[PDB]
Amino acid sequence: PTHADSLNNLANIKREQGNIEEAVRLYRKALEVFPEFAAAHSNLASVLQQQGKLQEALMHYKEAIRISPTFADAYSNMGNTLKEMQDVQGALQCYTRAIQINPAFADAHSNLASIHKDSGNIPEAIASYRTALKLKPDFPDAYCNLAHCLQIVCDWTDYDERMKKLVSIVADQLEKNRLPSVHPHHSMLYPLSHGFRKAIAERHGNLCLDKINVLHKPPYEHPKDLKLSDGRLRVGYVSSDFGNHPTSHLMQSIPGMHNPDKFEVFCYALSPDDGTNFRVKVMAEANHFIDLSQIPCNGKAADRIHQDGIHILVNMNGYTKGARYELFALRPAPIQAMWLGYPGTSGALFMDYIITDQETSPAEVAEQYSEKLAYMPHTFFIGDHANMFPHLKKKAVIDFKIYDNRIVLNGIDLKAFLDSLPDVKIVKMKCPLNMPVIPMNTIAEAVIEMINRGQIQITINGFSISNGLATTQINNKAATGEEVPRTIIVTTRSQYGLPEDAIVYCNFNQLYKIDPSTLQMWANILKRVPNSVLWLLRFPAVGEPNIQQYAQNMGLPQNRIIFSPVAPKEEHVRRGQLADVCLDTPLCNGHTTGMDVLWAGTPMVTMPGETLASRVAASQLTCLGCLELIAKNRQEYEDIAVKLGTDLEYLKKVRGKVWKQRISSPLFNTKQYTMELERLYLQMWEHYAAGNKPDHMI
Ligand SMILES: CC(=O)N[C@@H]1[C@@H](O)[C@H](O)[C@@H](CO)S[C@@H]1OP(=O)(O)OP(=O)(O)OC[C@H]1O[C@@H](n2ccc(=O)[nH]c2=O)[C@H](O)[C@@H]1O
Repeated sequence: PTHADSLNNLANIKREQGNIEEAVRLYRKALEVFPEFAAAHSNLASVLQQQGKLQEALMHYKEAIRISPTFADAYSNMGNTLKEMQDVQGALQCYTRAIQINPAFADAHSNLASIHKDSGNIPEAIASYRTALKLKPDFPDAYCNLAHCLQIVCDWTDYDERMKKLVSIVADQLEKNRLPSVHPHHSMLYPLSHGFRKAIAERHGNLCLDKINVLHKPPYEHPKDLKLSDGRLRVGYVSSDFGNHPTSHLMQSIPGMHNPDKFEVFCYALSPDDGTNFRVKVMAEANHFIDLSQIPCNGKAADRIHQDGIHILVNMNGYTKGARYELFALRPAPIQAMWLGYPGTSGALFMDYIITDQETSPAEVAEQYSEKLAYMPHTFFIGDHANMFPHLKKKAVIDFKIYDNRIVLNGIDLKAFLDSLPDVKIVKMKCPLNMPVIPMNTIAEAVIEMINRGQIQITINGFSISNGLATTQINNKAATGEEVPRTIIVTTRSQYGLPEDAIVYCNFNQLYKIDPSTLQMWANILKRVPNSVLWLLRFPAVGEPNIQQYAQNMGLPQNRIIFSPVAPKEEHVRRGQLADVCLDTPLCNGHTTGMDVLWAGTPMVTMPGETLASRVAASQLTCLGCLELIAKNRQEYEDIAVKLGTDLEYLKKVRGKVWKQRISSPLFNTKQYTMELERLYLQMWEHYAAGNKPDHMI
């Protein structure tokens, strides 16, 4: 039992050090010496859980509890194991049982909070995180996870203090080689240094290198020419997001546009098949598609990649839901690049390049990243909008009393419907081509009637005319962006309770991207522009009273902020046509959301910051060729925004420019983007065929 205790204690330190294999052997020696050692079973279980041996872990947790039925820590850790196996009901039964045994057990309250948050119950997660912090006031994980909950709902109580405390917690954990409590993915939201953001990511890279050392992989041997591959670069795209995920909504066309004379495309899915057209398309069009979700061991999965012969392995996840950086730590290919999925540095030495651009990541901030900058010539950002929403390439309007954004029609067959109608007026557009106007006739009245009654659709002259609010009832695959709508769709400001006679500023991001500064700039803009409203989403809904209160306190009258629900994907893109201007979030820009609003022809005002995440919208707008929409400070952001809301001719000009340039510019041109990505990939390959080290590409 004390032979046993020293084996157990050594093992605990071996684990803390990251010598996971060593820790396992010692816990087993501990149980060899002393079978009924509840703590040794529970500790062996925790390290088996870390290794992904979830059924073996569960078995040792239950042993721990059989030996000691009041071992609340075993139940708490078992609960985390069941949560990783997706058994949320089992996870709750264990957490709640741990809190029933010891109501003062802070870790259990924190684990429970975390499952409330994941379930979309932010108010209970907040309550449980605060219980945890009441029981254990020095609890970085609970404090930082709580700061993230409060961010999500725009709770800004003691914001400046909270911000200082996050920084000092991270400093303190960085000192003492502890895994920081701020997740790499959240680190852009807080006033940390670039070293702190890089340092946070560096340490999640480190923890992958520890997990794979149990496997004992010899360094893989990497092809040094294209002889085995018939003169083709073998490019492997690794993603958890091949399915209905933003990433697929950006890049699903890229695999099948690769030049097969020079490239051979491998898609490695880390997720199982969700049944969506997004997965179907990438499986159909990639030269090779591999479901690594069927190959859970990372050793055998990185093997599966080395025997494909990959030259460039592309990491589209970053520290996200379902990433397997273990695959990239084992370096199964000679060039490993960060692309598109994660808006930050991996902080890992085992990633060579980050595919970015000069506006997103200027050279002066190259040490903000662990990777070498690999510049795309325009933006690194891409969108599949031209393929997913071609019905938004053109629009028509109904003249209710001429506005481009009160009552809007969009459809593949819109030209044929318009031509069925008597007296349609064409307005030549103020672009650097034309907008059909339907006058207020019997036809026009029938459409507005269908909107007012909440009616799903009508028929005019044989054409299907759909209510834009009812797309999931007419064609659920059109609502998700999986199919192109086959009816003419009607979109109106009345459907969203927006004013027919005022400027609509929009921002369709999750609310966490808003901070006190940003909402103060927005309130400033609304006060300068009487009439005007700010159009936000219930993302989530429990964020709305906070926003509305802090805006009431900034002297902004009631009824100047209008909230809409989160919509299906194509409604969200289509309904951006109803806004005048999009006010981008400077803390963390719209990324996918920025592409969505530009596709609708809606100008976006942005203020690029330090972080990659704060500069993506300014990169999109530079590629689009709209430099007048990029602000160098907050006064300029407000002045640009107020000008677009008052100078109506300037508004018409700027909108006309976005409308034309979404087609003319490279921003939405997936073929051009794939060709530039191919040039940049052959540069990466040359530089290493000639046996040089990764370096900056400009
Ligand atoms: C910080 C951050 O996560 N940045 C990421 C990028 O850097 C990555 O490159 C992107 C993919 O790899 S994801 C991401 O881009 P973001 O702008 O942050 O969007 P986010 O991740 O919150 O998703 C909102 C979605 O809801 C859809 N959306 C939105 C509103 C609505 O009503 N309906 C709807 O379908 C939108 O169309 C979106 O598809």
